Amino acid sequence: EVQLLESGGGLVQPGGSLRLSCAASGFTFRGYSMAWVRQAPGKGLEWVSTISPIGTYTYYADSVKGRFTISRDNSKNTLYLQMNSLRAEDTAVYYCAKGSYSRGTPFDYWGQGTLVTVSS
Amino acid sequence: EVQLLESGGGLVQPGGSLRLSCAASGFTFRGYSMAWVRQAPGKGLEWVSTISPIGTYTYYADSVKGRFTISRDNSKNTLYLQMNSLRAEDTAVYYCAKGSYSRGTPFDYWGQGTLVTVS
Repeated sequence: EVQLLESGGGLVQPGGSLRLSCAASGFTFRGYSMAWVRQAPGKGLEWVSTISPIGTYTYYADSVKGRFTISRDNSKNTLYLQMNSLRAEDTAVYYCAKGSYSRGTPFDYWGQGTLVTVSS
Repeated sequence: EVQLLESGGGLVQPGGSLRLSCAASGFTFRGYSMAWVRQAPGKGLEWVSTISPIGTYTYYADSVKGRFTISRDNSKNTLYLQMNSLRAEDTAVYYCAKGSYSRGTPFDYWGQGTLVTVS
């Protein structure tokens, strides 16, 4: 019943822009921190950004500061990642992540992934 | 250098049992928590269970607590998931995932997945 539905990936040249979206079902956004993580080809998962439940606080990996913006719309149950000044090294599958209050993990649900290709 | 390979998936009758395993390479296995996550048809990834480095602590999603048991054998770099009383809701690709101590990533690698269908 819990679902995180991603969209927005695509193919761009360096300097391009994309907006990822993550629509949620089966829980209400307001209660939870949300995050974006990404897996670059042949690498391990890397954290991108986290946003607090009401959006008061946002956090960014050093590699995306000033270029990416996380935001959320709690009445829409949707999480966003605005990606500007895209770099080849941003090429990755991007996942949204639902914050959790369980002691077994700080995030207990992830989207299905959307591919971001920055090339040429 | 991290690599994870799940085994044991298959077709299971409703109410049946199945044991999955996960073999790991490229890291000191006993140094990390490990987890199972699963992807049902049409959905994203759902956290299933976590086990601590030596197995002292285990944690479960509410919908599998009790009928699932996570365990590990650190000398063989292997993680296990015993699944009992399986139901249609459990149909999914099951992945094992390596824990991480890095900011914002509780897990940093996960495996190829093994498919379990309950019907």
